[PDB]
Amino acid sequence: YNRLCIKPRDWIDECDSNEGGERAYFRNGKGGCDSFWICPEDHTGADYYSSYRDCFNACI
Repeated sequence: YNRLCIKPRDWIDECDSNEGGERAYFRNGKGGCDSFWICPEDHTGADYYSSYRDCFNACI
């Protein structure tokens, strides 16, 4: 399940701006992209969408 575009893991989506890592952009089967913050914690490489518009155009 779940393409790169879709993160299976709520991964502490609360390390907010400055309180956290980069913003990263994903897209669940609701009807929009959802950006989260990575935190320094899940330094998973994060080969993810950087630009909002990429997540949006790629997956919407």
